[PDB]
Amino acid sequence: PAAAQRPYSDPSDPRTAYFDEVADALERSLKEIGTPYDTAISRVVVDRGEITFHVQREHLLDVATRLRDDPALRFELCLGVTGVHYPEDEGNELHAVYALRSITHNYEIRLEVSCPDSDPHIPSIVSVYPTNDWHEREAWDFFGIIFDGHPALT
Ligand SMILES: [Co+2]
Repeated sequence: PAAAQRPYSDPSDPRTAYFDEVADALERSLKEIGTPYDTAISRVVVDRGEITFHVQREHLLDVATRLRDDPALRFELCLGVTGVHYPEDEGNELHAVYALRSITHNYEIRLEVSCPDSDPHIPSIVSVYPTNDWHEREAWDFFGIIFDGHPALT
């Protein structure tokens, strides 16, 4: 899907109300720890009332940490990663989709990290969200995405 254009929030779809605010807050958190938003997030997509931040694997662990700990984000719930494979998407054929939810601020977003079949590694985020352990494990079983740092790999 094509890159969403600002504003991500749309008046006629309440479901998107907080998208621009969440996006801003995420840019701010990463600047604060010395990471340009554009270097960490490659693309934002808005489809059927859901926002997806396409995150670079290199920076997934930091983004996740910032999403959980920053008071302006506070995503406590990690619904569980899901794998998706695109044979025609050369160099980025293995994707992982993470639905996250913030009860505090009443937000919902998705992260989406990809990696090539030639180097199928995405960092585990069990350190941040323990719940994600089995989901990463299942993503590995079916797709072959190696979740570096996963408890089972020590
Ligand atoms: Co493949």
